[PDB]
Amino acid sequence: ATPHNSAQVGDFAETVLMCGDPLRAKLIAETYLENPKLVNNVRGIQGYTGTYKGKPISVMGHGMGLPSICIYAEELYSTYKVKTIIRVGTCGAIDMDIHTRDIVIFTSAGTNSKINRIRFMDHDYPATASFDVVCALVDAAKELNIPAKVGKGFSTDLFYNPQTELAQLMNKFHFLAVEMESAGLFPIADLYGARAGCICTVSDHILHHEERQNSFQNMMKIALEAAIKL
Amino acid sequence: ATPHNSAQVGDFAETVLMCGDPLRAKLIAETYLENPKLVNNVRGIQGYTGTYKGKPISVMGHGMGLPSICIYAEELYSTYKVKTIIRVGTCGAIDMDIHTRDIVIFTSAGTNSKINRIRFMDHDYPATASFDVVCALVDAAKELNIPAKVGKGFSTDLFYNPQTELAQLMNKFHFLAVEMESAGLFPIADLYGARAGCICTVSDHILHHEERQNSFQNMMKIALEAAIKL
Amino acid sequence: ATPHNSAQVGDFAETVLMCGDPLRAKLIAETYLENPKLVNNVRGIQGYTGTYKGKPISVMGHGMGLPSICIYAEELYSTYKVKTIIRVGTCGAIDMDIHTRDIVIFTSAGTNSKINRIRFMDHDYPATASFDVVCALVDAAKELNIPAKVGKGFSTDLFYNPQTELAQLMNKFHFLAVEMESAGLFPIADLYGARAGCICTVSDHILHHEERQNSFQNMMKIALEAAIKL
Amino acid sequence: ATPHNSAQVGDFAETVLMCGDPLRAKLIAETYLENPKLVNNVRGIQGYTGTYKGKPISVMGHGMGLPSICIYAEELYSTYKVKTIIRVGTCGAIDMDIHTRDIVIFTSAGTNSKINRIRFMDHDYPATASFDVVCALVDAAKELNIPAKVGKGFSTDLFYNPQTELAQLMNKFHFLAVEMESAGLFPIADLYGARAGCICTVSDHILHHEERQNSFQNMMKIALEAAIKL
Amino acid sequence: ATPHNSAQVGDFAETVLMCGDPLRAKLIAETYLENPKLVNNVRGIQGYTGTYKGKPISVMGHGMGLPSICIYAEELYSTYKVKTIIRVGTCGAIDMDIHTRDIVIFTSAGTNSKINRIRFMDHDYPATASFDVVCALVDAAKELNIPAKVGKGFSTDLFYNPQTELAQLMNKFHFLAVEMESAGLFPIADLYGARAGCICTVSDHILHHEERQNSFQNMMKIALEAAIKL
Amino acid sequence: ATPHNSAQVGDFAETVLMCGDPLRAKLIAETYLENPKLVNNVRGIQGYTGTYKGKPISVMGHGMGLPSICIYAEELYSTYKVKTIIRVGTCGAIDMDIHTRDIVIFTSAGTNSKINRIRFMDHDYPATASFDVVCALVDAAKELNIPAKVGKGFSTDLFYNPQTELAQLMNKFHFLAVEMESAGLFPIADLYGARAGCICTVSDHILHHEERQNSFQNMMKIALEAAIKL
Ligand SMILES: O=c1[nH]cnc2c1ncn2[C@@H]1O[C@H](CO)[C@@H](O)[C@H]1O
Ligand SMILES: O=c1[nH]cnc2c1ncn2[C@@H]1O[C@H](CO)[C@@H](O)[C@H]1O
Ligand SMILES: O=c1[nH]cnc2c1ncn2[C@@H]1O[C@H](CO)[C@@H](O)[C@H]1O
Ligand SMILES: O=c1[nH]cnc2c1ncn2[C@@H]1O[C@H](CO)[C@@H](O)[C@H]1O
Ligand SMILES: O=c1[nH]cnc2c1ncn2[C@@H]1O[C@H](CO)[C@@H](O)[C@H]1O
Ligand SMILES: O=c1[nH]cnc2c1ncn2[C@@H]1O[C@H](CO)[C@@H](O)[C@H]1O
Repeated sequence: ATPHNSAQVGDFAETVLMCGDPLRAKLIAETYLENPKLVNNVRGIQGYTGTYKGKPISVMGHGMGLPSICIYAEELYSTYKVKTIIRVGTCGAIDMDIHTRDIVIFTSAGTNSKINRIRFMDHDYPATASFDVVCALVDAAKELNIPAKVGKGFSTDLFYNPQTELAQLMNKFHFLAVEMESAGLFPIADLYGARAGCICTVSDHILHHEERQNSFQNMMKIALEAAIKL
Repeated sequence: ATPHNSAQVGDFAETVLMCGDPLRAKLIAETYLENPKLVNNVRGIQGYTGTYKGKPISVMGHGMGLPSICIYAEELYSTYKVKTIIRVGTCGAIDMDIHTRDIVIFTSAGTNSKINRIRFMDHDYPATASFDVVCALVDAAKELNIPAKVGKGFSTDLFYNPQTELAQLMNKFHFLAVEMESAGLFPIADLYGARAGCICTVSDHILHHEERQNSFQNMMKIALEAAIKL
Repeated sequence: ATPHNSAQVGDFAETVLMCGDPLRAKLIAETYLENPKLVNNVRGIQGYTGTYKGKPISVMGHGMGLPSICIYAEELYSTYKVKTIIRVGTCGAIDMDIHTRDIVIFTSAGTNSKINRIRFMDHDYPATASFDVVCALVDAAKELNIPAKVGKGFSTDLFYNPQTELAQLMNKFHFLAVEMESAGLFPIADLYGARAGCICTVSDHILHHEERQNSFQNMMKIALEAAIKL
Repeated sequence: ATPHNSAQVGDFAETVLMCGDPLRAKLIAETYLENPKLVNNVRGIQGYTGTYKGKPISVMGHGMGLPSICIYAEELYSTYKVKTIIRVGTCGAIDMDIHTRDIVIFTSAGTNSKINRIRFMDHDYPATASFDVVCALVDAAKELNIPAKVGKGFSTDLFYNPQTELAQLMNKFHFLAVEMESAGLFPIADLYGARAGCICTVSDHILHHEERQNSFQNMMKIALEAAIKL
Repeated sequence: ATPHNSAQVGDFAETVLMCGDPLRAKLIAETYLENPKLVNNVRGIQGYTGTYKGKPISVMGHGMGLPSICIYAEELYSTYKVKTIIRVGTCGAIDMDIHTRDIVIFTSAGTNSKINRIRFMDHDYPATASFDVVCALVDAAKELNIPAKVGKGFSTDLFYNPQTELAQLMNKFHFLAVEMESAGLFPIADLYGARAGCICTVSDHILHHEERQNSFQNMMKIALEAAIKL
Repeated sequence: ATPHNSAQVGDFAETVLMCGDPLRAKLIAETYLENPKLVNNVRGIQGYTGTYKGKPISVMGHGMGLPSICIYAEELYSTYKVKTIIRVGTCGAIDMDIHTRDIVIFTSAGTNSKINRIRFMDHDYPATASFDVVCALVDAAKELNIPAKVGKGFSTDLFYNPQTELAQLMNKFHFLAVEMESAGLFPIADLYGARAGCICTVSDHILHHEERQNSFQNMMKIALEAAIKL
């Protein structure tokens, strides 16, 4: 159907969970989905579709970086008529009050990428998670009674950031953590009148290096339950 | 105490409602507050402090534009130890599905200003409303059962915008409305570990010109009730 | 007539003096004008019209910041057919040779705002005061024999500037003082084929904190006399 | 060893061929390498090491987009002491004289990404392929007598580019094709005093949609032979 | 003494007239100066020093473009202790009310160059002509009773400008003419606490192609007389 | 024919050597060309045309800075139908491994100028030397067996660069040397489907100040021989 997806319209559920690691997407499909069927493996992206509590749901990788997830997200909303994309993954803690293993729900994401400036006439576009998705994630967290931090994330184009002062600047402004996709995903959902959200588990702290399964499984529960609520 | 505020630490409540029009702030103080006392009138800004349902609450103008509200907000959090600032005002509808008189609660705000780039090492800072404030405003709206749209706002530096194509671009990305302060306010609250939010009543539509009291009074109810919840 | 002015075409003189503080504009009208009539008080802006030495002259506030004065200036030239706007106000000294209470006449103004880049295809627009106005102000100063410094001003978007190194940079380039409107005003006058100028009294020094009436009254004399010459 | 590579120093040859598609990297290892051993499969990246004509050589995926290849390239030069990285892949023709199936050797690559501006004090960094690698690729092409076009490439952050006019602009300046990694790879090699190059096979034309194996196999021959020459 | 000047401190007068064409500088020295002595001809720049009405005065070329004049101006103020530099040359009319042969005195100059952003922390630096020099030029013009237009100039980096819409934009904002040095010269004078100005004769109109000696000779009279007044 | 060239179509050879110093261009014409005829001296640019080993070849100055060479290069390709321009000149060493008197052949050039961003929709244009010219220069160097370094150059707009940290940054990225024209020349050749290259002799080192004829004569041999090969 597309240069990066061999599936056809209807193969994907209207709600899709995505993570950078394709092997993690495969694990998620085998671990949490019932009757998961591989619907797309172009570039080994591991796109699956099955059901959770009877409802259709797909999971697929999106690679690392805004350019990568921008390709997959745009194709899913445009061609496969997907309605909701929830990003599930790992991130690096920034704020001194955030620690490894904490679960973070992004309200929005800042970025050092030029993509949003390109689509927004060189102005400041606030990559904001869909309010419905943020709410579904927070309610899911409250119902499961799993502690989760809600706030700003930062999508970097440079995992190995040359600008070492940025880290402290983000701590002063209280950005919760860093990942590499949210800022790209959110605006695309807006353009297609669709929805997007993101929830991550802190795998380490960037201002000081600091069981990882429990945290990840708890994050998956929140995302899966929230997907149902949506 | 400051170049723009004659009041002293303690004269302002920890929660302050602000609007551009100083006369509107005076009206609000006389209409909704009990025992409102003028605590600051430097530059005729009309800063008052009284009580709503027994709780301390201040109201004051903030002028028009990011530079203006940036001065007032920073002084309130820094010098007067204010904790929460809720922006109450009017705005211009952008999205074709938004109409005059609708009430909009901003999740975040984009901008064509350079202020956030200056404070964020020339990167994209997502001016995001504090999640607690957004929630308090939405719950207040739900409890009062007053229809309100939640989404992106845009803080322009140019009321009379030379870039006429921006309007349609914002409609495609579904920005709800335009005002001139939010994008400046939100990051300042972050820096001071405090909170900020914004709720506005659409006074007109920019893509086509289209009782205004009811809408405004309903907005005030939401802001006042939300202030109590915070 | 406009969203920020209730007056009608003809209520304003062709020459208007403006200052940020609306109460200062009211004081000026009561102190220096004869038969001052309030012609606009939307948002408590205090717009008056009277006569000085028999000639029609209006005074009104313009709020703080480029966005604010940009709204008022554009409406005055476009709708009220105003020809000359002279900004009268206070400013913060930058240059080490400039001291508190000195009077400064701006030849032009730099800025950290993005407004001029937006209107000038992202290039460098030199916000320049109208040569006629600069001359009228300098001649008025020479005739009244009141010492005044002539040179570059800087219109900041951030009263509380995070970039602390900018201050010394401006001292090296000899910017005289800092305010928050000139850079926005000047280009608008150009666009409407009209005129604009600015004169300020230093209220303090930003590189080191350092009767204020005499200085202000002397500045008013220069502006008023220059208004007549124009 | 690294967050994206489980291999240890010495597992990778000093020369590594990389392509976006991990499955293509696996195919390449099984098709052109002798005794290929999987040395890294974190995130299913398919990193292999074997020999070509007796010489050690590794092949691995790098995902799509500058951020992705930037992570892998930096780790390979820094941690695994790799000396040469040759990017092998597909691209979209821009120039009207370039057609589908043509083989292109990049001298350099332009980009709409902000990464190089971030590492080069906001100036223009010319992402240039290492002259030794360009020469090795061209000589390999000449020796194998396989027609190949040499010139500028463009690394986009947006596969689906909103700026539709850019395509014709690039045709006027004669950019040969578009991909999504080169501009990021080249500067990293420079920083580590190492080498990088890129060769691609045109899979389609962006200005007009237009056996694909022969072209790909011919490209692999050029890259493999050039790797030996280096 | 410098990489571009063989003269020594004292060989240049404190006031120097400069034009792009070195042959024009030689002509000027032979035509208007008494006892002109060649003090610098590195790169055939034709730097001379003589006297006008008994006062020491030097004339020299400065090449075309901001980078070129930036080298010469900085060396003159820094090494040769020059105090005043008056740029004398030709320019292309922009404003519809300006015609070929008109004489223009620049109050300031805009630019599409990045030089001033580099020296001014990426903000808007208003390249402003020294008020003393502007005044001396205007008074000289008034005393000689030679009509001259005073206003904004534009220093382009592109004689052949790809951005064809800029011309009309500058007409709307009333830029008088275009040249290629002023915007670079003015800030340098500021940095050295020295002075600079510019006066040009329109050689053609860019919005429509339209004796040239009289105009040039009249311009020289104004510059020479103004040099004496300074 | 043009505002900067009095010659007519056909007066210039299809291959032109250019250097900043017009006197150097005259020397080159008298020293290496047979029957050199002055074909253009507007602004004393010293444009000559003669023959080298029987083949037509022109030499002319281009002033200092991108704006200057941009004027001359564009006119030569557009009006005089020139096909190849080889820049011959001096430069300042950056890389610690490069020393005074070394000969450098630019593969490409970075810049702090805004010119390429203006012509390339504000993106990163890689000012790349034509591969044919780079090859001709390197082969000429190999045949004459004259040691020459091949790599990145940097075209600065500021000979006297305020950003003192840039020098070390360029050393880390291994830019070979600094000049002031290449980045402007290369893109123009691309636009006209023509060719351009650059070769320079290091006259000094910018990170530490460090017979100059031999080096220059060797550079001329390489350029002249390469011109024949093209
Ligand atoms: O600290 C981090 N910086 C950037 N990305 C991170 C970080 N931690 C986890 N990720 C996530 O995993 C990949 C990078 O390894 C990216 O896809 C990002 O989403
Ligand atoms: O359409 C609009 N554009 C910009 N600001 C608006 C608009 N409508 C209401 N406001 C609000 O009132 C002032 C401008 O008149 C600004 O303070 C803004 O917050
Ligand atoms: O130091 C200063 N920085 C910025 N603005 C100043 C300063 N001093 C006086 N003003 C003027 O008063 C308001 C700010 O308080 C602004 O309106 C500005 O014009
Ligand atoms: O036309 C194209 N635009 C961008 N990238 C392309 C194109 N053709 C091939 N690729 C390559 O494959 C991925 C995108 O599908 C990117 O990794 C890019 O390198
Ligand atoms: O129309 C013009 N655009 C740019 N520069 C001009 C123009 N007219 C005269 N000059 C002047 O002469 C050189 C360019 O030929 C530049 O030095 C500029 O100062
Ligand atoms: O170190 C240098 N920086 C900039 N340009 C240089 C340098 N060395 C030689 N040139 C060359 O000569 C002129 C500057 O004097 C410029 O034309 C440049 O090409």
